[PDB]
Order: sequence, then structure tokens, then C-alpha cells
Amino acid sequence: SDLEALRKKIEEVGMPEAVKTKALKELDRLERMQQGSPEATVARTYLDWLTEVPWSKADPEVLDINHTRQVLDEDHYGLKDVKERILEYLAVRQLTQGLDVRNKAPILVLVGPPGVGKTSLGRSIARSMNRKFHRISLGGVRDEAEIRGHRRTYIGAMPGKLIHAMKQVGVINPVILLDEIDKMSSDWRGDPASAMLEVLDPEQNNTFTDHYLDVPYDLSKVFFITTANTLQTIPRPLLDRMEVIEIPGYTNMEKQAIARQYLWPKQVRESGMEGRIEVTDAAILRVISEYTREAGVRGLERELGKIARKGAKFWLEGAWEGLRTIDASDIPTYLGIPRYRPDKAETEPQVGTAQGLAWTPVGGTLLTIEVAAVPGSGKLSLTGQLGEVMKE
Amino acid sequence: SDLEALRKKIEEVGMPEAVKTKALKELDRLERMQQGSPEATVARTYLDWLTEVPWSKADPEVLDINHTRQVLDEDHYGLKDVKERILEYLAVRQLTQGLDVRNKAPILVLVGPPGVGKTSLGRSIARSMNRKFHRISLGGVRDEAEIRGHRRTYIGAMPGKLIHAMKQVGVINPVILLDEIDKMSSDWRGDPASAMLEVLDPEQNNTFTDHYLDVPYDLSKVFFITTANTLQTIPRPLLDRMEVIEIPGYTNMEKQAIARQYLWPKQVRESGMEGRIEVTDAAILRVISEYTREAGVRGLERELGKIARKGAKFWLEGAWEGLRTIDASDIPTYLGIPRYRPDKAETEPQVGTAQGLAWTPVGGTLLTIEVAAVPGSGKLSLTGQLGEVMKESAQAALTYLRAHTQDYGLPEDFYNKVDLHVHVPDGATPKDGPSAGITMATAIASALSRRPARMDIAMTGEVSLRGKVMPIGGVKEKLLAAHQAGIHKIVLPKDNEAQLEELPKEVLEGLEIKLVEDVGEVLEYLLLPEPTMPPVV
Amino acid sequence: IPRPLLDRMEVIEIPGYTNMEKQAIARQYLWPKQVRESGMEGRIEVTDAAILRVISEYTREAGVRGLERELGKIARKGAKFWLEGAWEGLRTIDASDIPTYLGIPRYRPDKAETEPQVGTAQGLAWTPVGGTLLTIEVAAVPGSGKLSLTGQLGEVMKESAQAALTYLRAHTQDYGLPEDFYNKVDLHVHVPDGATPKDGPSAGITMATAIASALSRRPARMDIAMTGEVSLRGKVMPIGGVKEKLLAAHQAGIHKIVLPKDNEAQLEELPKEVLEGLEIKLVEDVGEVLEYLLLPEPTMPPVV
Ligand SMILES: *[B]([O])([O])[C]([C]C1=[C][C]=[C][C]=[C]1)[N]C(=O)[C]([C]C1=[C][C]=[C][C]=[C]1)[N]C(=O)C1=[C]N=[C][C]=N1
Ligand SMILES: *[B]([O])([O])[C]([C]C1=[C][C]=[C][C]=[C]1)[N]C(=O)[C]([C]C1=[C][C]=[C][C]=[C]1)[N]C(=O)C1=[C]N=[C][C]=N1
Ligand SMILES: Nc1ncnc2c1ncn2[C@@H]1O[C@H](COP(=O)(O)OP(=O)(O)OP(O)(O)=S)[C@@H](O)[C@H]1O
Ligand SMILES: Nc1ncnc2c1ncn2[C@@H]1O[C@H](COP(=O)(O)OP(=O)(O)OP(O)(O)=S)[C@@H](O)[C@H]1O
Repeated sequence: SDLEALRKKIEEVGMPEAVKTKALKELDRLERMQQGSPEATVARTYLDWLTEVPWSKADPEVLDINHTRQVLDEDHYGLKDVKERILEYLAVRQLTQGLDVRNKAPILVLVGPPGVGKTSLGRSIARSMNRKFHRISLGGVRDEAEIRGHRRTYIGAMPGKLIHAMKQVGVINPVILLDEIDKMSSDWRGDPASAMLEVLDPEQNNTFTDHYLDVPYDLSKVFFITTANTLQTIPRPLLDRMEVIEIPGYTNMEKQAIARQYLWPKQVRESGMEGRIEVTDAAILRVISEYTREAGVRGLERELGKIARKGAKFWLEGAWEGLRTIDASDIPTYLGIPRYRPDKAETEPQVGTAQGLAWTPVGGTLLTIEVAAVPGSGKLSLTGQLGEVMKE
Repeated sequence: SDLEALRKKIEEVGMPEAVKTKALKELDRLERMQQGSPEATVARTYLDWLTEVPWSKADPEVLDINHTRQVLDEDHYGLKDVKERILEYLAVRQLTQGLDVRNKAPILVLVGPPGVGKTSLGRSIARSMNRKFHRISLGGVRDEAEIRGHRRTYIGAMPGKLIHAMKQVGVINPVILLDEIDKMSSDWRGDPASAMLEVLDPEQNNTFTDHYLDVPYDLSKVFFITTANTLQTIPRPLLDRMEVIEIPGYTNMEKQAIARQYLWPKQVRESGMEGRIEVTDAAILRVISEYTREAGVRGLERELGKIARKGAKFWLEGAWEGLRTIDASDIPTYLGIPRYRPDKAETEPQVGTAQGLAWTPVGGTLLTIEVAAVPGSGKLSLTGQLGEVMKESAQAALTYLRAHTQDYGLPEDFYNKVDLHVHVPDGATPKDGPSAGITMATAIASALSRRPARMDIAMTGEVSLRGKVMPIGGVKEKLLAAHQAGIHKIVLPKDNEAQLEELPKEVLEGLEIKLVEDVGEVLEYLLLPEPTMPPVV
Repeated sequence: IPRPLLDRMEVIEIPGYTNMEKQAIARQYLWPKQVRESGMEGRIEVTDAAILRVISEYTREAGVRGLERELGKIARKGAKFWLEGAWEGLRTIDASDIPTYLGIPRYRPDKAETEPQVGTAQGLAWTPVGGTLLTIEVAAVPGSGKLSLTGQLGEVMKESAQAALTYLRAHTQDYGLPEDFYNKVDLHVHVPDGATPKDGPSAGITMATAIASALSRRPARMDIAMTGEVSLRGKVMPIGGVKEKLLAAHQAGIHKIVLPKDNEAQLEELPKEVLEGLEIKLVEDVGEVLEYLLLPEPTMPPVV
């Protein structure tokens, strides 16, 4: 009595026409082969993964950009360029009704130094665009199975993660996130970074064929977001499928705002104090200058954590009247000795030494190139752990 | 009862003789096994797999080609050679009755940098001649549960993907698109890379022996097309079976025209727009020249997209009326900041330099080679991240000049009293190849001799130690890069005069190509007659 | 193959075909199959040279498949022309016709130069696909005795180079060499092309011929092609791969080969038809090579 009840489950879901028969012909193949005999499982579970995976259900998307704008502006500061590539996307589809509403979702890749908030976009963009969301942990995957599970004839027979994802979310168009897309390998023990070439291919996405199922699934309408700290290690084909979006890294003036707006209160609101302690804008720079080198702010908040936590001890031993504004002359008492000196700038004309600029993902850095000429033969030495190209 | 239909179904399709008796045998083995069992299913489905696969059921061969051509053109600009490969195929079909079909007939493999249209061709070539198409994604597949399907007795079972394609397709002559065949992974465990060896083999594939359909199948008259953006990773045997076909990327003229016809209108309709905005042709050359550093279009379309997205984001913030055109002036407003440089040909005759043409898959680059001669002791220092091959070529041309010092007006004993330095800007990007020979041979001459070298003329060619000018490779992408810069004089080795017929006839009119067979002609053609600077003294 | 499977067998290698075979294996086997299959019932005919070009020019593999495909392209384009134009009988495709059908060349041939030049010799070298033809050029310019070896030479050949140079440094007067070049002339040896890496000591005497010609300023004949290994005393040593080498020379038009004495054996496996076209000299001491190669009066003035 279950199969016919399962038939109605099949009779309504989706569905692609020929796949329906390609599915019904298996249910009929399960008319016989009595429940019992082991292959019945392989057929049954197949029909489960076949029917549970969503066909023809797209979550009604939001359409007011001004609404979504301030839903983005409430969680992440700056990143104007990223927010537009979303706003532009809505303004495009909003302009489309009746015909060609959900054609494709642009596969973005977000590249930037580790310390900025990239993996926090997908967690936020979802609520913004009001779509389902399920990140895929692709940091270190080294087996061409998590993309396409092993064939249903094997003993495990579980589809790839990219279908699990489609199952967890209920809709056909979720904002699937891929974490650190460049940590995949191309060596022995598979090379999943090559399997992706079938996934992210836009004009050929809608015919994705996992190995567990044998039916072409559709991923034309799915918002693939991609993060990668660098992009000199992405296979050249992949990088020509995605869309590069430069997550720059934050300057002090922008770093300042983030602490002031988001980072500082987020800690306080999670450290008991409802405002009984406060830091001063002028003191913020000290934590930024004398205690943080990394680009971004992951390495900035955990100094506020000390500031917040040390507030507890000083409060838990004994409270005070209202707030106690921490100022610039106070941080060394909380964060201890400054662990990153500010690089001064030399101020008189010197001999054989000139000012040089050098930049890293960490940010800008001053460099004083030093030369000294001594009487001797015709030799040139290049010390200072110089790379090869600079010597040239 | 119900089996009898299936029994009647066997005689209907196909069939080869031996399998027929083989089939009826197992049917007459099935028909006497009782209605469902651990043995019925593992045998019944075999027959329901023998019947569904197509036997000797095919599609016609369209003698009409003017149609088959007039459908290919509406899908892909350029690609003239691949299109011709299909025409000649149909032309053979028209000229043949009562003989083999695919006995050594094109099992194509397309090669070319990513971004060009290869995986977007199978569906086209199928629509060209009405053959039911199917894709087989193979990038990363590293097992044998594929093409050589599992044996029919394991708890589960399924034939190989290939046999599974013939089931999914309806006929015996489909167009299978073995996508990304150059990602075959030989991570120990039976890389199929060995499995295909039987399939692609143009003479033995008519007896492809699966493990589910253990009966021999003939994939002879299938039409394989496998895309692959390299060849080093393909095993040496398997590559042989295929017929390599290169796709050399696109020029600037193609990338321009291909945008006006296919790319841009494709992006308008998807962007909600219909003709509320339209770009100007020259303002696409600006997008190709400055915002695109790749052969192909899978990157270009992502620029026209952002033009369209930005072309609609405005329509909501404020509407307008009539086609809002876009020119070069307006380009940076929509896309962004110039992300690349249109390297300009620089004209005044300089001393100790020389134009140089370098080749790269993405296209040609216009290099300038700078050489300094200063008082010293002959130490020859080569910087600019030169590769090992080029360094050796540089020493060649120099060792040539030290042998003919009197001819080109060089210092008699410069070898002993002049520190010589060669620089190839820029410094970051590594360089290699020996085609830079006659470039340096000029510059080094124009350095030691103070006769400045013209830079209207851009030269290229491998130089031997005797003074012969060897031939080089990739002359088209160089001259294309040349004309785009704005140079109309080229110095070239005789043995490359053959490869001129790939340049567009348009550009060939505005090129004063010179064919030289020895470096002596070049140094007379390049160096200005009378010196202008004092020597090293 | 696992050693249990390997040893319990009779390995019978298959070498890979020679061009002399291909000009025959095509006409007899591949071409007729490829014209029937093409549907062209005999409206087309290929000739020796027309095949000969396709053998060397448009093919760089020891294997008929490569050759076979091209005939498919000659067959197809031999049919696509038919629908656009008929003819009375059949059009015998000749050598000069191939580029019209099979397009622009891919691997140009290697002509055998012809006036004797200064410091030059046509060395032979073989690679699995087949023997090639490598010239060797050397430069003598007043300097500090520097030896510069370029052309992506392998470490073996560079050592063999010094060997020949050491030999001449011993027996200066015997040949026309400047007495004190070793510390006044900088010899440079270049073996084009610059891209293709080169290895192996079998080109011993050819560098000895080239280098000696340079210092002596005497021109060296190029109609002769030589090969072999050279020792310090000058004992020319035997070298393998003769069938692939001499066969490469014959096609290039060379008709005078110089071969080590010990390699008198490998002559037996060459096709007896090609031997009579070759004048093979057997040499044992490099002195017998320099004499046979060099002209007895230089043309370029000395280096000093
Ligand atoms: B030549 O061998 O065809 C040429 C060498 C060259 C030319 C001009 C300036 C420097 C070197 N080779 C190339 O074009 C190489 C690429 C190459 C190398 C070996 C074989 C084939 C092709 N070009 C470069 O090195 C290069 C560097 N940076 C940008 C673009 N090209
Ligand atoms: B010799 O060792 O038989 C000869 C060396 C040689 C000398 C001069 C020019 C080319 C080659 N060997 C070859 O021809 C080698 C193969 C070899 C190398 C080392 C030891 C034994 C055999 N082949 C090449 O170097 C070659 C072949 N084809 C093109 C380019 N190089
Ligand atoms: N503009 C911003 N304003 C405020 N907080 C921000 C901003 N950008 C990022 N963040 C914070 O950054 C954190 C998220 O950083 P992550 O995305 O986890 O680091 P990530 O570098 O993107 O991921 P990696 O590279 O794998 S460590 C959150 O605490 C965010 O609040
Ligand atoms: N005339 C054309 N030539 C090439 N590409 C075209 C043309 N017209 C449209 N395109 C599009 O350009 C893209 C070509 O890239 P594809 O062939 O699909 O990918 P690919 O060439 O296989 O590269 P890889 O190897 O898969 S990374 C597709 O999006 C096509 O729709």
C-alpha cells in the first residue's frame, strides 16, 4: 500500500517528463522483487533521493531593493561593490515578468585577504534576498565523490554533497555557499576541483548528472557564492567560469567604523555589559595601530574581547556608577604591552638612503632602502633577504 | 502472459544473430523461473536492458548541406574549420551507398584555451543534422563503475555510462559529447583512461564488450566529440585514436563581431532590456582591448552583463526614452576603471632598443628589448626574468657580432672592454622562447654601435650562430598584436612566409612584411645609417 | 606489467615503421581502404611524392594512424570538391597539390646544405619517431679561452664537446690550428634549433669536425654527414641507432656517410636498396675524419 501512496508522491512532485517515466519504470520494477530481497533497498532509497530532492519549487524572492538594501546595510559595513552586484541582480529580474524570470544566477567568487568578512556574506545575503541557504564545507575536499556520490550499485550509495545541499534546502534556488574553493587538489586521490567544471558551467549547468542518480538535475537557478583567499591556485578553467569580485581589505578609517558600528557593540552585548563600559573613538586607533597587523578585522575584535572580558573582572570585583570610558591612555593596562610598533617616517636629507613603498595583503608598509658605497673593486652585493626579481 | 510481449519485443528491435539466440535462451531460462526472486530480477532487467538499447535503429543522413551549413552559422561565428569538418562528413554520406559508415571516420577532439566554444558545440552539431544529442561529463571521473559497467550479479548493477547513453538516446548514431576528456584521473585504481582505449578505437569499437550488456555492442556509427583544453595530460595511446582539431582562440576582429551578433543580444534579453540600451561597435573594442585579458568569450560576456545589469539598475532609479547609446566616453562609468593597458608602439628611432613580438595563448604582446653598453670587462648580464632558452639565444647573437665586428661598424675589441646588459621590460612576468633572436641582434648592435634602431619596424625571428635566420612559430597572433598597436612594417624569416595566409586579408594590405633569410639584411634594414651618439670612448 | 606476468612471456617488440615502409604501406593498404570508405569509387589517385610529402611533412609519429588520417582529409576534401565540380576520369594528386587539400604544412623538411662552410657539419640524431638532421655551428672569436655551449645541450654532450677540444689541444701541429688558441680564442658551439633539448655523446666526431674547421678557418664539406663518439687519444667509438640515422640522411639527399669502424655490423639491417645509394666510409681514428672532411686550403683569414 506504500508504493501506490509513493506513486501519488511521484504523481505530483516535479517533474521532468521523461524522467517521470525513467522514475516510474523503476517503481514498476519494484512491483515485483518482493520487499525483502536486498536490491529492493537500492531501488527504494533511490526513489527517496529521487523524490525528496526538490523539482519545480522556487521560493518567492523579495523584490524591493530599498528594503533589501538596508537589510544588507544592517550587518556589513562598506563592501559597496558587493552589495551592488546583488542590487543589480534584483533590479534585473524585477524588470522581468512573465517570460524569463529565473534564467541564471551569476556565480560569484569573492577573493580577499583572510580577516575580512567573506563567509559572512552568504549568511547575510540569504536573509537579504529571502532565500534558503546551506554552506558547503569545501576546505580540503580531495575526493571526486563529495560532488558526485558513488554509483548506486556500491554499498554506501549516497549522492554528492551538492545534492544533499539541494535536499536540506527545500527550494530549487538557494544561495549555496562554497568555502575556500581553492583548497581543492589536482593530484592522486581524485581531483574534485575538476568535477566543479561540470557544476559551475553556466550555459551547461542545467544538465548536471550525479552518479548516484542517473537523471539530469537542474542547477540553472541556484545562486552560487564562492570564497577564496587567493586566486593564484585556482585551475585556469574554473576561474574563467566564476565572476571575480575583489574583496579589498579595510583601511583604518573603515576599520574604525566597523569597530564603532558593529564590532565593539557586538562584543559588549555578548559580555554582560549593556553599556556599563565604553571605548572612545580616539582610543580605537591604538588597538588598530599598536595591536593589529592583519588585513580585515577578525584579528581586531579579539582585542575588544579582552577589553570586554577585563571589564567583567573589574566589574565583578566591584561595580561602578554607570559607564567608564576607556581612553587612549588606558589600553596598555588592558591589552598589555603594544605588540606592533607604528612605523615612523624619517626627517632630514640623508646620504645614500631613500624612502620606499611596499605593499602586501596585510596592507601598506613603509621601507627605507639603504645603500652604502665603499672603496674597492667592482662588486655589488644585495642583502636583506631580497627575492630574485628585485635583484634584477 | 506479460512476458510474451517482451518475447515479441525481442524479435522486433535489431537484432544481431548470436545475441538473439543468446536472448531467447535467457528468456526461455527466465520464463521457467517463477515470478520474482533474487534470480528473476537480476535476469529480467537484463532483458529489459537488452530490449531498450537501440539496435540498428538510426537517423537519416541529410544530403542537403546548404541547410546544415545555414544552421551552424546561426550558432557560432568563426570556427570555419570545424564547420568544414562536418560538411565534408555529410558530403561523404551523400556520395556513399552500400559500404561502411564510420570505418575510420571522424572521432573528433577539440582543443583550445578555455573561453572558446567547444562544449557549446555538441548541441549545435547535433541540431545541424538532427542527431539526438547527449552529454557525458568526464572531468574528474576516476573509476570503472563508468564505461565498463559492473557485472550483472552484484547486489546493484548498471551498465557503463556509454551504454546508459544509448539507452537514454533513442538511436544507434547519436552525437555523444565526451566533455572534458583531458581530466581523466590516473590516481592508481584503474583509470578509465584505459577504459576508453576500447571505445574510441576507430577499428575495434564495433565489438565493445560491456560487463552488463556482455554481448558485443557496436558503437561504430556513433559520432564522438570530446572537448579538452590541453594535450599533455591525455595518455599517448588514447590521444592517437582521436583526431586533434585546434581552436586557436579569437582575434580582436572576431571577439568584436562575435559580440555584436551573438554575445550582446543574448545579454540584452536576459537583462530584461529589449532595446532600451544599445552599445556602439567601437565602444566594444574598448571593452575587448582594456577590460579583457583572455582568448575566448566566457570572460567577455561577463562584461557586457555588468553593462546590462548597470544598464537596468539605472532604469529603476530613473527611466528614460529611446535607445540610450554607449560610447567609449561612457564605458568607464558602467564597467569600471581601465584594468589593462593598450601597449602603444613606441616610434622615434631609439638607440639600444628594438620592438619585439611575443606570443601567448591569450594573444600577442608587443615587447621592447632594451640593451645598455657601458665600460667594463665584457660581463654579459641578462635580466628581466629571462628563461634559460632565451639567455642562450642572446649569447648566440652576441657571439655572432663578435665574429663580424668590422662589418656593422662595431668597436674592434668591445668584447674585452664593455659590460653589456640586456633588459626586457617588464620585470615581473617571466619570458622564454628563442624567437627573440633577431630582436636582440639588432639592439645589441644598436647599443655597441651608436646607430639608433628604428622602432617603426617590429621584427621577430630565431637567429643561428652562423647568421642564418631560423623560422619561428605563431606568426599570426604576433602580427595581429602588431597591427593593433599600429605598426605597419614587419621583419620576418623566409621560412615563415608560408604562414601568412592565416591573417585576415584586410590586415595583410596594411603590412609591409619583409622576408629575410640572414641577419645581415636586418641590421642594414633596421639600424639608421649614420650614428648619432658618441661611443663608449 | 607485473614481473610474474612479464617473465613468463616472449617479449617481441615492434619497432615503429620506417618512411620507406610508409610510402609502401600507404599505397598498398591504407590508401585503397581510405578511398573506398570515403565513397570516392576511384575518382582520385595519389602519387609517390604526393604520399611522400604526407609521410614526412604532415606526420611526426612512427605509426600508420597518423598517416592514415591525412588520407582521410585527402579523401573528404577530395569529395567535397566533387559535389562542387565533376571531372572526366580522375585527377592524380601530385606533390604540389597536397597543400591545396591538406592545407599549410606542419613540420617542414630539412634540406641538406650545400657549399662547404666554415665550422659546420651535418650531424645525425634520432628520436623515437625517426632520425633527424642536425647541423653544428661553432664560432672562433679572439677572447679569453671561454667555452660556451648553447642550444640546450644535455650534460653528456657538453662533456663530449670538451673531449674533442681536448684532443685538438693535444695534436695542434698535425692540423692547421693556431698554437695558443686555448687561452686566446673563445669557442662557442651552437646546435639549432634553440628550443629542442639535445642529449647523447654519439655526436663526437661531428663536433671535432666543426671545431677543427673553425680554428683552422678551413671550410668543411656539408655533403658528408658524420656521427660517432670521440675519445681523448682519438679512438672513434661505436654508436647505436644507425638504421634510424642513415635512413634520415638518405631522404635529405645525403649520399656520403662517415661511420665508426665498429659499426660495420649494423649495416646488415639497412635495406639493401638504400646501401648502394650511400657511400659509407668506415673510420677508426678521428684523424681519418678530419682529413676526409676538411678542404686543404682555408678561406677565412686566421683569428689573430
Ligand atoms: B618566441 O620564442 O616565439 C618568443 C620569445 C620572446 C619574445 C618576445 C619577448 C620575450 C621572449 N616566445 C614567446 O612569445 C614567449 C612564450 C613562448 C615561449 C617559448 C615557446 C613558445 C612560446 N613569450 C613570453 O615569454 C612572454 C612573456 N610575457 C608575456 C608574454 N609572453
Ligand atoms: B647520439 O647519442 O646517438 C645522439 C646524440 C646527438 C648528438 C648531436 C645532435 C643530436 C643528438 N643521440 C641522439 O640523437 C639523441 C638520443 C640519445 C641521447 C643520448 C644518448 C643516446 C641517445 N637524440 C636527441 O638528442 C634528439 C633527437 N631528435 C631531436 C632532438 N634531439
Ligand atoms: N564590513 C564589515 N563590517 C563589519 N564586520 C565585518 C565586515 N566584513 C567582515 N566583518 C566581520 O568579519 C567576520 C567574518 O569573517 P570571515 O568571512 O569568517 O573571514 P573570511 O576571511 O571571510 O573567511 P576565511 O578567509 O576562510 S578565514 C564577522 O565577524 C563579520 O562581522
Ligand atoms: N561563436 C561562438 N564561439 C565561441 N563561444 C561562443 C560563441 N557564441 C557563443 N559562445 C558562448 O561562449 C561560451 C563558449 O564556452 P564553452 O565551450 O561553453 O566552454 P568551453 O569552451 O568548453 O571551455 P571549457 O573547456 O569547458 S572551461 C559559451 O557560453 C557559448 O554559449
